[PDB]
Amino acid sequence: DISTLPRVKVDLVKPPFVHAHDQVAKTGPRVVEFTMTIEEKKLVIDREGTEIHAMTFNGSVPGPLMVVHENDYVELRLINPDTNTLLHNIDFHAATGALGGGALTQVNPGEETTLRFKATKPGVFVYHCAPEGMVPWHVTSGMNGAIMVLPRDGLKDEKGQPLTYDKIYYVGEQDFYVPKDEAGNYKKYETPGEAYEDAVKAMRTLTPTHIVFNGAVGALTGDHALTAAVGERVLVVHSQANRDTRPHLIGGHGDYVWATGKFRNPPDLDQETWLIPGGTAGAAFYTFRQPGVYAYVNHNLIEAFELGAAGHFKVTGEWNDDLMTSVVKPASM
Amino acid sequence: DISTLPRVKVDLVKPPFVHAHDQVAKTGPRVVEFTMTIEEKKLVIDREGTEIHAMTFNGSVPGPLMVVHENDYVELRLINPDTNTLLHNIDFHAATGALGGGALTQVNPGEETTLRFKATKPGVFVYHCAPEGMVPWHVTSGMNGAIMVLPRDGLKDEKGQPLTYDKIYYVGEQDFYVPKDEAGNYKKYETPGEAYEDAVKAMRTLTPTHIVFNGAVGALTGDHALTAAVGERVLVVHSQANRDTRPHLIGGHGDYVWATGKFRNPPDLDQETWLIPGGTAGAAFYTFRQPGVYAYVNHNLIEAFELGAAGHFKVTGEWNDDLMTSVVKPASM
Amino acid sequence: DISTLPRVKVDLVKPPFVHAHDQVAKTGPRVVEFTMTIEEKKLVIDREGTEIHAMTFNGSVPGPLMVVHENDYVELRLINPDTNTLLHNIDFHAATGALGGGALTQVNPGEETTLRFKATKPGVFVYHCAPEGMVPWHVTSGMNGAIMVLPRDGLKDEKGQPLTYDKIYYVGEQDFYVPKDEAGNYKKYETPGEAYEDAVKAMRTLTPTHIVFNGAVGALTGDHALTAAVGERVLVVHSQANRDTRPHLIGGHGDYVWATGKFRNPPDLDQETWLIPGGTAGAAFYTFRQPGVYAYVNHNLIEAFELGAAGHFKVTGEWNDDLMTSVVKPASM
Ligand SMILES: O=N[O-]
Ligand SMILES: O=N[O-]
Ligand SMILES: O=N[O-]
Ligand SMILES: [Cu+2]
Ligand SMILES: [Cu+2]
Ligand SMILES: [Cu+2]
Ligand SMILES: [Cu+2]
Ligand SMILES: [Cu+2]
Ligand SMILES: [Cu+2]
Repeated sequence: DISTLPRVKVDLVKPPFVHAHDQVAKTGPRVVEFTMTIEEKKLVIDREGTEIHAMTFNGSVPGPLMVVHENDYVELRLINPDTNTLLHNIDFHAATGALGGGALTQVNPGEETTLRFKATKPGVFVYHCAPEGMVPWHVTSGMNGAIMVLPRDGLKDEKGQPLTYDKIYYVGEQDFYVPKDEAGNYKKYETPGEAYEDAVKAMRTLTPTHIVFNGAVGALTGDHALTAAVGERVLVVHSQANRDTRPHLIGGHGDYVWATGKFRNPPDLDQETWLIPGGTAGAAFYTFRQPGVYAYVNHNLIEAFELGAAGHFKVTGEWNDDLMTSVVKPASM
Repeated sequence: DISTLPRVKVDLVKPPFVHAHDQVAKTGPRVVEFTMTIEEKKLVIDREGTEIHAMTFNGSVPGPLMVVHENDYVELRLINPDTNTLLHNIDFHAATGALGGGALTQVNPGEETTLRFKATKPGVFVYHCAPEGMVPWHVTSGMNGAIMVLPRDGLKDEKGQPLTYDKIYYVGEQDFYVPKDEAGNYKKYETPGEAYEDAVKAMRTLTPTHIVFNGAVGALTGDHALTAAVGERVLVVHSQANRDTRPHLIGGHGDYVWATGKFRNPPDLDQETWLIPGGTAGAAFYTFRQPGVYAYVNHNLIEAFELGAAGHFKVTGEWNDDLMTSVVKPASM
Repeated sequence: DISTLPRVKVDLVKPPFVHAHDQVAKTGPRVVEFTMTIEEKKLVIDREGTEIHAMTFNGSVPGPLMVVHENDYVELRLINPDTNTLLHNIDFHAATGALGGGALTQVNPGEETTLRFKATKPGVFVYHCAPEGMVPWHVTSGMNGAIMVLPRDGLKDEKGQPLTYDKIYYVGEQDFYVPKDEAGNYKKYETPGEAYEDAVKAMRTLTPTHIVFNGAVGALTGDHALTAAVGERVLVVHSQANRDTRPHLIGGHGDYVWATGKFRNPPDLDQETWLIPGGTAGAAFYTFRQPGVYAYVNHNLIEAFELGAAGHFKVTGEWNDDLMTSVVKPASM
């Protein structure tokens, strides 16, 4: 009887950070309450100043990472303020029935809804908006995020021993399809209805104009670089709601990787690069062994370094010359 | 001595249905006899009325699913009627030697051939036409299907316990490359030889114009939606002979998935989405838990909802409010 | 203390051949010394005579396969002769720290450097040039190879029993992006700086003009076809530093496949086709069972047979009619 269960209210945080949680469940099953407010907003996505009309959960691209345990109930209050112009909904890949919730959560501007589902399968999962007839337009406008459903006894390695992270980040990767004119310059639009046919035409090229982490070129760099210390265990959750990606930590590895995100399966070990299919979340566990700057990319390097799918880690600590050293520094002889 | 084995004649059915078979082999090894007749035919592939010259096994795109057991012999009589114009052949990814049979099955119009091979490896496998010098043109004209080679003791889970399906469907996914003029409209052609250079040019874009299930936009919808009941175990075999896909059951999961189709490997559990590489068949097992309409898609949602890679299930039964419920229906407050 | 270890000098060979090594380590850990000389050179990559300015390690596309054992130290002397025009460096996906070595190996023309790293994880791994701000341009000019790090006790199957190859080949697959004019013809350039913006524009299409094995259309065919005998065990290492591929042995299988290349994981069995993500090396083990010609392809068949990603094996020995036979040869009746 769900009314006899504890309720716990979660207050979400902006990606790539993740709201506080316990790896190992410290209670029995709970109804875990979340609220998200849909926000249609202009976003500048590149260094050139290209501005799109983003469709967001909670103001961000991606939407925030939600975290529960297996056989908790997720109860989401989804708000679509009357400041928005479009109908929206939500499909959880973690959920069972009604198109993952999309059939039950259609909210016009000025409406709200509350959906509850049981998180019966452990893993990281995509969630995304999916309004009938307009699904890829919403998703590729940034209206997607992820949910992690931890096993109640936390993560385990390929032999059944615990894997405990010290830090977790969520990297949402977004393919955008900004319409172009015949000369190649990005077009802009005065209403969503006036944009729609050209959005469809741009999507049908299957060629993104931009592929970004955390909503913009360079978002996870500089003052917003990811951080870690030597010897810290870091879980990077990575989602792509629409298109394949191939994550890679430049200078590191995925020590344990669930490339298709589902924790009942043993992880793949020692990965250089892995394939997260479009429509999937994956998760990589790494223990840092060297300080300095790392890049974290989609290893189609064009997608990374020309189209935006690249972020950085700044790692503190001592350098290990046993693991790597310059024997003879670059010089002319 | 193969002449001392039983022979069994199979009569194929049109996808997405699958001819009758036993999961667990009820006989010893057999020579399993199949006949397919090649048919070149016009097909309308979209809602707009776009008509292509399809190249088919047995009249359908995809070709029918053939089913045998491990260490049976497949004996295929391949007929190319003199009503056809082209040379064709067949390559089984399940077979060993002679380019999978393609070197031994070259049939001009008005010829036939009979190939026999031993099905030594269990799995779902692509079969496709592959005439030297014209391979992607035949494949991307729809001239491909799949063959399932069941283990003699049926399917097993990741712990070695039986998995038995109640229903099986075969979803063939086809990338088409309909040539376009400079303005973007589809071109048509008076002979295959007059089409060939423009077919090659369209293919070399690597950008399909259409990506469809069972030969056409909307083929697995309406009166041809897939069906199941709550609690039924369903195996969906999915092939893509030329290009990657990423299947997803909207509202469900792949409870057990052989993403690259080979049953000696333990399945992946609880998948949201999985990657079937171009040139591969995969298979997903699911137990339905909720009634209603599901969509089954390639989760590049552009490929799904703009280019055609989407079908539906209609599922009967009782709704489980424990698994999902609307707590507060969409309303303004 | 690394100075107390044996040093062993390796003399590399041109792909697809692989320098001599022991599967099972016949010594303790060693410092394994390699030297590579960077060569910028013109290469003709297709049958039409299309000439690009390639950027190579040791004169070849791909660069040579390096082979060590787990917990050996790789010591690479990288030479950039003053006959070259560009700055280059090297990133090993096998290494830990400093962007895989790229931060420590920046060599202008007329410089050299020596990098040492510990090969702490067993697998096949990409190595590639990666100069800050110019990474995909160098990689997609051919400046990439692979390194195999064998377990000290050699390869093992999914049950822990030895897998020993008789022969090994390295197939480097290269996506090129030759700039095109408005009419579709390839452009040429008088200096690297004059080429750069058009190289970036061509890359941003995400549509390769050519996809080749061993540096050119048809490179692994004819007098340079791969060879084997019936009953020989063959390991094919396959890399793709920038873009996904889907290898397939036409007429065979991958009996044991590490699709993402890391030997601590059990291999996938009986694969028809597998996905090697861009930025990864994979490895397939097969025992040949039939003589004759095989094709080895990227099973996007357009990429294979139109864009160049296809090679051949010539296999000697006796034909097995139990495994495959023509029962009735193609004829009219
Ligand atoms: O290894 N850096 O792509
Ligand atoms: O979850 N529907 O793409
Ligand atoms: O099976 N040949 O693509
Ligand atoms: Cu929306
Ligand atoms: Cu979805
Ligand atoms: Cu054909
Ligand atoms: Cu094939
Ligand atoms: Cu370089
Ligand atoms: Cu790299």
